[PDB]
Amino acid sequence: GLGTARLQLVEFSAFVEPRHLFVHISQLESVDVRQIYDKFPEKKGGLRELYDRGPPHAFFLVKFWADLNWGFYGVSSQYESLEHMTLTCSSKVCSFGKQVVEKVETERAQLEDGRFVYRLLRSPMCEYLVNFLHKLRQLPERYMMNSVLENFTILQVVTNRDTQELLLCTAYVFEVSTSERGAQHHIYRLVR
Ligand SMILES: CCCCCCCCCCCCCC(=O)O
Repeated sequence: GLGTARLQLVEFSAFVEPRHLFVHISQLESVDVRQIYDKFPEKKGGLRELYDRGPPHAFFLVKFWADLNWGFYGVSSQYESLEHMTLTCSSKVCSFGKQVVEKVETERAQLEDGRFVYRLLRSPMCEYLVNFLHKLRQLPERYMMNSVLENFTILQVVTNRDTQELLLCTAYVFEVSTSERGAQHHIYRLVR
């Protein structure tokens, strides 16, 4: 699914524990990266610029329909591969196409059941987002939450620390769901 031969996403979740899950991927249609250029900055570490440098098959889009219907605020991600690597993981939160947060983290492979796992677990969600979410959930209507969320996106770049090569670049876009329907996601490939 979300993956190359070199690196695959296995789980991604953002949550609040008193455990509520805003989003959750547990583990394909195309989309033209040009469609979403204005949703991320034009600067260095910009989506157009990244996609230029390649490689094209490393770039994905997740659309999330999140659950704001509910503390410790955390982000748990887990990747896997067959090669032993050290990862640089860069998450950039963007608001109206401006980068407002960059979080840079590192994770060395751990051997388990004959593959290498990379566990970035219960990382504390930055306070920009915790505050943002507290506000967002005050809103009286879903359609108002989606309006606000049309201007909010996240870009995650995962690179081989030692070689500097891109392994994965994921663009995330957001709406809210009803609690009836629950959290949902749709993974796409980015093409050009
Ligand atoms: C609108 C619902 C958004 C909730 C999900 C959060 C998105 C994933 C977290 C991005 C990476 C963490 C960034 C950081 O807090 O430093």
